[PDB]
Amino acid sequence: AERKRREKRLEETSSRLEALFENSPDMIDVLDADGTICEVNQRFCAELGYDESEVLGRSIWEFDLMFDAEDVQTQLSGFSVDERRKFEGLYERRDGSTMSVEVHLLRFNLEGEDRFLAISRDI
Amino acid sequence: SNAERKRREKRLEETSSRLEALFENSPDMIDVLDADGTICEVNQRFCAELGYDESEVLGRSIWEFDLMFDAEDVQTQLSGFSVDERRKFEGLYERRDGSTMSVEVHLLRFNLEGEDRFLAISRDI
Ligand SMILES: O=Cc1c[nH]c2ccccc12
Ligand SMILES: O=Cc1c[nH]c2ccccc12
Ligand SMILES: [Mg+2]
Ligand SMILES: [Mg+2]
Repeated sequence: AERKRREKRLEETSSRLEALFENSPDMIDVLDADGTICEVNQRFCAELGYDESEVLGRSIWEFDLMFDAEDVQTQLSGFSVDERRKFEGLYERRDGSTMSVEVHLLRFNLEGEDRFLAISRDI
Repeated sequence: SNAERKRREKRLEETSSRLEALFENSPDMIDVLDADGTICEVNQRFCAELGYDESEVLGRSIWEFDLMFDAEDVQTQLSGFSVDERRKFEGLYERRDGSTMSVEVHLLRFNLEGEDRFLAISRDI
């Protein structure tokens, strides 16, 4: 009974947090220090017309026409832990159309790891 | 196997913990409202940016914090949303210390674990 209780409440908590992330009205992605996409919400995928399998594990410069690989390296490297910055990006959708966004980017520590949390909003 | 079960529970726990941290660490403020404008949940960013403890915010109405909307303005705003509708609009939060913060709110009406809720992401402008 204690086991099943713990499991059931853990599911309920997780489910609510998952809905809050996936349904956020803004696009959300998480990067490692290499610019690799570690996580993305469904809002990010839907706005760009990609399946999450076409986004996770890929590099963020593949999606932002305003930044190449070096540009992204330079951007990420300058952040202090807990620093936030806002800047313009230009995402390329799966169909080749584009989306002008303002990205609000945070360097933070996630599960012991150096990560970046990006919230993108259509301009 | 008990050992296999424990590994499954651990994976579920880590996932929940990860999603928790994404919510709390969001660089933008997050609040969840019911259809009456009552604040049901807030992330740490919301509390920190406005200078309030969570206990000073939960259960209050959003018009108590946004200087650009009275109770009637909030009621009218929320009642116009269809389920899954999103809108962006300007607000002006009043911090605990009386300073103000101009924001653009991106607001969503959606079904959250069976409940009629609004999810608001506020960006400092
Ligand atoms: O993380 C999302 C993102 C979109 N454009 C850039 C550019 C540089 C770093 C991160 C990002
Ligand atoms: O939910 C946050 C928020 C801030 N200003 C307003 C105004 C009307 C509805 C919701 C909100
Ligand atoms: Mg995912
Ligand atoms: Mg009015």
